[PDB]
Amino acid sequence: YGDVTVTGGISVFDAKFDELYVYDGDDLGAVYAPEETRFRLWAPTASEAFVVLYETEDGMPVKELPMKRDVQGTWTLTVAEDCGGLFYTYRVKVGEQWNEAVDPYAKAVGVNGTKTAILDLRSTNPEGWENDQKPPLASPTDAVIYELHVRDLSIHPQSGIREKGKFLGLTEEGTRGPNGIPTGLDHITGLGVTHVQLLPIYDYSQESVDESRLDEPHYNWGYDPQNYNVPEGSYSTDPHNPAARILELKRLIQKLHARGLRVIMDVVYNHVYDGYLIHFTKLVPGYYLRYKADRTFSDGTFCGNECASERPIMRKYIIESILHWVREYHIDGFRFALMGMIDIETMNEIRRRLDEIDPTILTIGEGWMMETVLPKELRANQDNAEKLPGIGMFNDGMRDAVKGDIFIFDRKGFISGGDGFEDGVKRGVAGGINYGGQLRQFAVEPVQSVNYVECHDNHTLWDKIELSTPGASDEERRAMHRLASAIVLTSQGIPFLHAGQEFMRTKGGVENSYKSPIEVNWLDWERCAAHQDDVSYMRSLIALRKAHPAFRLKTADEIRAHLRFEAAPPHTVAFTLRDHAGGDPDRHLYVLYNANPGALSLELPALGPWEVRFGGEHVLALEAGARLEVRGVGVVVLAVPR
Ligand SMILES: OC[C@H]1O[C@H](O[C@H]2[C@H](O)[C@@H](O)[C@@H](O[C@H]3[C@H](O)[C@@H](O)[C@@H](O)O[C@@H]3CO)O[C@@H]2CO)[C@H](O)[C@@H](O)[C@@H]1O
Ligand SMILES: OC[C@H]1O[C@H](O[C@H]2[C@H](O)[C@@H](O)[C@@H](O[C@H]3[C@H](O)[C@@H](O)[C@@H](O)O[C@@H]3CO)O[C@@H]2CO)[C@H](O)[C@@H](O)[C@@H]1O
Ligand SMILES: OC[C@H]1O[C@H](O[C@H]2[C@H](O)[C@@H](O)[C@@H](O[C@H]3[C@H](O)[C@@H](O)[C@@H](O)O[C@@H]3CO)O[C@@H]2CO)[C@H](O)[C@@H](O)[C@@H]1O
Ligand SMILES: [Ca+2]
Ligand SMILES: [Ca+2]
Ligand SMILES: [Ca+2]
Repeated sequence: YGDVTVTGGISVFDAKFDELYVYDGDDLGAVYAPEETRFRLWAPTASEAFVVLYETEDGMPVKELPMKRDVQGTWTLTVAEDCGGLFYTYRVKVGEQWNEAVDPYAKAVGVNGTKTAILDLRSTNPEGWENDQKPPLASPTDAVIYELHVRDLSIHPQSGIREKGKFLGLTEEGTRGPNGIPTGLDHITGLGVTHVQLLPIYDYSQESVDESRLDEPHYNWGYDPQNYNVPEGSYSTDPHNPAARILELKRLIQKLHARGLRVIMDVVYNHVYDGYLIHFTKLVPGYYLRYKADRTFSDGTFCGNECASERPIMRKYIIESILHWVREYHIDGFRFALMGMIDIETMNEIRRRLDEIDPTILTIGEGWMMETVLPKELRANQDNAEKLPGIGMFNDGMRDAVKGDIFIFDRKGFISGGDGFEDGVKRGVAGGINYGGQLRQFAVEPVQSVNYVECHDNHTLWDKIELSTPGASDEERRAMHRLASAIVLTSQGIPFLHAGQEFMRTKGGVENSYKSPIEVNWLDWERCAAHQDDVSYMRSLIALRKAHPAFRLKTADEIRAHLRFEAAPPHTVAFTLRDHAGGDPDRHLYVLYNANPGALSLELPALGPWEVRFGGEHVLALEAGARLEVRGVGVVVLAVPR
C-alpha cells in the first residue's frame, strides 16, 4: 500500500488522507496535439511514475519516460512530438511493487483494453455530428423506456440485419425478418417508445467477452467494468482499431436521435470487474475501493468489491466519467446499477452537474436497500429518496404487486388471480407518492418512480406467469401479460419496458441469463413475427399514453388532486383522472384493470356521458346511474368528452 513517508505520514486508509490530495483540475489523462501530448496521472502514494509508449497494441516499449511529481498528488509529463497512433500505459512503483496500468482516463484503447490509445478524438465524429439534435422531452414522465442489449438486438440468424451483434446493427433501417416483418431499428421506432436504454456499452472485461475471439460463440451482459470512459470493443466492427468503436457508437446515437429516440446508458460505478487487477488499485492501492475493518474488500455488490464513491477523488472520477459520455457521446440519460451502493452526495452532485447542461437528461437507478460499509443514512436508495430529488428509482413494490414475487417463483400477483394485491397496484398507479392513507411508497414526486413488470434481470414476465399459473391456458396467460403491460403504461410515473416484452419474450425459464448463449438471450424475431397482434397491442397502449397527458402528471400535487380510486370488486382496480388532469383533451378518464376472467358490472361515477377509448373488445355494455359491463382480463379506458 506504499511508503507512508511519501504521503506526510498518513496512510491511504486514514480519514485525513482525503482532503490532502484533492486535484482541482479537469485535465487528468492525456491531451493530444500534433505539437505535444501532455499526461497527468493521479497517484499520490507512488514513489516513481513512468509513461510507457508503444508503437503497436501488443509490442514492446519504444520509450519509457519518467513523470514529474506535481500538485495535489498528480504526476505530469509533456512529450514534444506527434504521438498520434501510439499506445501508452502508466508504470508506477507503490511501496515495493511495480505495476503497469491503462490510463483511468483512457478515452480510447487497443483490443481488450490493455493499452491506452493516443488519437485526435475529433477525428472520430461522424459527418454532421456537431449538428446532432435531441428529440423533445418535456418531463421524465413523458419518457417511455425500452431496455435493450446491443447483441440481443440483431444476433438472431433471421434478424435481417447486416452487422449482427454490433452498434451499427441498430443503425440499419429497412431490415425485415420472418414473413417480412420489420426488425431492429424499424421495429423499435415503430413501437413509439421514446428512449432506448442500452445494457453496458462501456468497455467491460476480457473474461466476459474476449475481443480477440469474436469468431467463436460469446455473450455477456457486461456488468464487469474495465475502462469506464471508452466503448466495449466487441460491439464494433474492428476492436483492434481504437477509433472504430468510438465512431460506430457515435453513428448509433446520431441515428437514434435522427429517428426520434433518446439513449440511456446503463452505467456501473459501484464496482469493478476485479478489485485486485483493475488500474485503480495498481496506481493508488487502497483508495478507489471500499474496505471492511480488516482491510479486505467490502463486498456489498456480490461481485467482489465496491467503488468508494464517497471519497472525493472517486466522486470526481465518476462525475467526470458521466460528463464525458454526455459531452463526447451526446448521451441522454443514465441508469445507475446498484445506485444504493453510491452515496447521496455523489448522486445529487451528478444530478446537479447534468441539470447545468440539460435538465431533460434522465437519471434513474436501482435504489435497493443493501448492506455495505457505506453508512445507512448516506445510501442513495428508496429509504432516502426524500434526499434525492429528481432521481427515478425502479418501483419493485409495483412490479411484485402486478406480476407476483420475483424470488418465490410460483406466487401469484394481481394479474394472475392472487388475493389482496389491489392496494399494491393502486400505490404504483399513483406513481409511488404519498397519495393518502395506505397508498404511499418512497417517492416524493412521480419522476422518482420507474414502473416496470420486466427487465433484463430475473424471469421475463411471460416466464414468471408460466411459473405461477398452473391451471391457466395459453390464451389466458397472454391476457394476463397484456394486462401487466397496460398497467405500466397507464400508471403515473415513468414507464419502462423490456425489449421483447411486446412479443412476450421468453428465456426458456432462465432466471439470470447474464452469460447464457445467444439462443437464450437474442431477440427472437421468429417469435415476434408470430406475435404481431401483441406488438400492435403494445404500440396502441403507448399511443394511448402519448395521447393523454392525464396519465403523465408532472407533480404529486396534481396526482393527489385529480386521481381518484373508484368502487371495484376484488381482483379489479378502477380509477378516474378528473377535470382535464395535466391538460388532457378529455374532461375525465375512467380506467379499469380487470383480472377476473368472468363478467362483471360496475357503476361509473356520475361525471358525464362516458365514451369508450380503449379495450372496447371487453365491453359488453356501456349505458348512460351509468353502467359498464365487461368480460375478460384486460384494461378498459373510458372518457367523458370535453
Ligand atoms: O463474474 C463476476 C460475477 O458474475 C456474476 O454476477 C453477475 C450477476 O449474476 C448478474 O445478474 C449481473 O448482475 C447485475 C444486474 O444484472 C444488473 O441489473 C446490475 O444492476 O448489477 C448486477 C451486478 O452487480 O451481472 C453480475 C456481474 O457480472 C456472479 O453472480 C458473481 O458472483 C460474480 O462475481
Ligand atoms: O446472492 C444474492 C441474491 O442475488 C440475486 O438477487 C438479485 C435480484 O435478482 C435482483 O432482482 C435484485 O434484487 C433486488 C430486488 O429486485 C428488490 O425488490 C429488492 O428485494 O432488493 C433486491 C436487492 O437487494 O438484485 C439482487 C442482487 O443480489 C438472486 O436473485 C437472489 O436469489 C440472491 O439471494
Ligand atoms: O388502436 C387502439 C386499439 O388497440 C388495441 O387493439 C389491438 C388489438 O388488441 C391487437 O390484438 C391487434 O388486433 C388486430 C389485428 O392486428 C388485426 O390483424 C385485425 O384482426 O384486427 C385486430 C383487432 O383490431 O391490434 C389492435 C390495434 O392495435 C386494443 O385492444 C383496442 O381496444 C384499441 O381500440
Ligand atoms: Ca471489453
Ligand atoms: Ca429534474
Ligand atoms: Ca416455456
